[PDB]
Amino acid sequence: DDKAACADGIAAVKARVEKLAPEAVPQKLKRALKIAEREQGEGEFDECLEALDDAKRALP
Amino acid sequence: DDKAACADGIAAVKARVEKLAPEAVPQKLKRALKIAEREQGEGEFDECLEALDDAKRALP
Ligand SMILES: [La+3]
Repeated sequence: DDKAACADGIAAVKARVEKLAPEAVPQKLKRALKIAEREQGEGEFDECLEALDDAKRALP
Repeated sequence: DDKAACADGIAAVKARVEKLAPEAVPQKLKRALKIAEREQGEGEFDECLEALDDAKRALP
């Protein structure tokens, strides 16, 4: 289910970032996380999944 | 261009509604117009076009 994968995917990325130094978290990673959350909040769970890919591609 | 069609499509729907009595404009027509404008504002011009179809399907 896209809704389940979106909620789990957001959790997974946040779990990975919480292990980074807060001053080392790139701005484009935050921005992709917030776009995923926006699309989640709009019920476009497929677009949330696409923004999570950009968030993952932005992890150090 | 989806961006051009989205901006023109919003204009066309508003032009058609401005000829309705304001108390006769259905709520789901306003709601579809605002979703199209939201998606336009997000740069998702293809989704704006899809919401315009729902707006057109909601005209009396
Ligand atoms: La959206």
